[PDB]
Amino acid sequence: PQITLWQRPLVTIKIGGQLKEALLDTGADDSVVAGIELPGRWKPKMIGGIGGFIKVRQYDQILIEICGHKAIGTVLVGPTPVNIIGRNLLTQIGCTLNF
Amino acid sequence: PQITLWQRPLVTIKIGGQLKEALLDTGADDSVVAGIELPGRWKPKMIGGIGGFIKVRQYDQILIEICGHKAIGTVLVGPTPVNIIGRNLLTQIGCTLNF
Ligand SMILES: CC(C)[C@H](NC(=O)[C@H](Cc1ccccc1)C[C@H](O)[C@H](Cc1ccccc1)NC(=O)OC(C)(C)C)c1ncc[nH]1
Repeated sequence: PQITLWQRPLVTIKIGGQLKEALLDTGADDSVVAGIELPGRWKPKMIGGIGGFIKVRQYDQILIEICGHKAIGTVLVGPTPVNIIGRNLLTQIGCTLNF
Repeated sequence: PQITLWQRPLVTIKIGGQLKEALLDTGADDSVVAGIELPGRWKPKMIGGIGGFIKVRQYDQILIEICGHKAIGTVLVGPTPVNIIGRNLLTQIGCTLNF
């Protein structure tokens, strides 16, 4: 759908059987979700934002349903304030920026 | 323009005479630019992403030109890693998220 940006572009995601709300974030290369039990292995990764870096866990091949659209990609789990759906998932659901 | 998100959505800005590139960011409420000299007065405000809060200087009524589209809003000047054009400016240039 066409999302206007007057309010925060929050969407509902279904990941690992858990229902959560997440931000459609064009300034995020990677998607980082906090507080979800995700099974399997992980590699260390450190991602940077404004104010610095945080250490998260890189989980691969995780299925995500972002507003009823299916995608499989990389999900970082760790200390974020808000759940971020970054470009690595936004491309799969065919999300574009228009103006 | 229609921007696909396979590459970072970097766009040209003309702010207070200085030319710079800035990332169109749906996940940013505010706009923050690094390195520019800006006219006038400012209040303190601290803003925070993942990682932490940082101290920025907020100047209101700044004329910024985002890819030939002119807009006036609050620009925060502080040590950011990349320049961010947040939703407060994205709404004025008519930016919408589509899928
Ligand atoms: C992995 C994501 C988290 C990260 N992106 C961000 O942090 C981007 C900007 C950025 C890109 C590249 C380098 C530095 C900063 C900012 C995010 O959109 C964050 C998401 C967020 C919102 C609210 C609370 C906490 C986090 N927004 C944000 O920082 O907004 C403000 C208004 C504070 C500038 C990123 N993109 C590329 C590399 N790292």
